[PDB]
Amino acid sequence: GCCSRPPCIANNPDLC
Repeated sequence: GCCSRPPCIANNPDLC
């Protein structure tokens, strides 16, 4: 998925 916000702020491909 794609998170512009936490907790996807870490080194996770979901951080788009």
